[PDB]
Amino acid sequence: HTIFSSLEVNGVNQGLGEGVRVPTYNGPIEDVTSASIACNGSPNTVASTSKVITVQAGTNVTAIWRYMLSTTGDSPADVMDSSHKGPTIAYLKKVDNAATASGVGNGWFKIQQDGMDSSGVWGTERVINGKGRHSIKIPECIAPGQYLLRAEMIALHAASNYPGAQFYMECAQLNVVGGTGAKTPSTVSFPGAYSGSDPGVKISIYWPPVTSYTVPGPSVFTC
Ligand SMILES: *[C@@H]1O[C@H](CO)[C@@H](O[C@@H]2O[C@H](CO)[C@@H](O)[C@H](O)[C@H]2NC(C)=O)[C@H](O)[C@H]1NC(C)=O
Ligand SMILES: [Cu+2]
Repeated sequence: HTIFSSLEVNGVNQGLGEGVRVPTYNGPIEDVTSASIACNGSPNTVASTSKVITVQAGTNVTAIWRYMLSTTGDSPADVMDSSHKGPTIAYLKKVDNAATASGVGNGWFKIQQDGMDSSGVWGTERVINGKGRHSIKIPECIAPGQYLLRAEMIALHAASNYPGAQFYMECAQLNVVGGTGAKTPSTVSFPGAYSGSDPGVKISIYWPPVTSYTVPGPSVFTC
């Protein structure tokens, strides 16, 4: 249970819910086929925002994850429970209007992923125990204009069977400036990318203990 409530650019945070469609409840979407898998949604309620953050291509943004919108601290308990072990992912979608685009369907291409490392530490354990910071790279070769950043952190403490995995995600509104458009990513669709039978969704992380993890979705897009 957590929420990506605020995003940081030029080293400064843009504010709670400013440029980020946030849910009022920190509940996960468990039906990968449901339209809410893209940018959250029913049975949760997501608020709208009319702020499009101006980011210059090539630079990092950092998604701040928080146990609740009213959360004020940054301790491991203020981000998410320690049991919520799993990967952390980020996508981008080219839209005409980041302030109103739904974000459901084709157009998503992966840009960051942090699953299990050689030591066996999950990406969530670093966001939780790293003050909720989820650093993400904005490529330089994509085209400039409006975009939708979909940060995500999945928990697998009960994904032994499907339904079981817990998908937490919130989408941010961006305006990429300076992109050289020197490459066109091969995009996927949300819903459609994840499947209940994928090795990353359906998985028993304790019986037996896992050592290699397969982050769902496509490969990372690199210029
Ligand atoms: C910008 O974001 C990228 C990822 O989008 C960060 O790169 C990761 O950094 C961690 C921490 O050292 C490494 O463990 C990963 O291997 C890196 N992945 C990639 C693909 O580079 C990068 O550190 C961020 N930089 C800033 C300044 O925020
Ligand atoms: Cu939870």
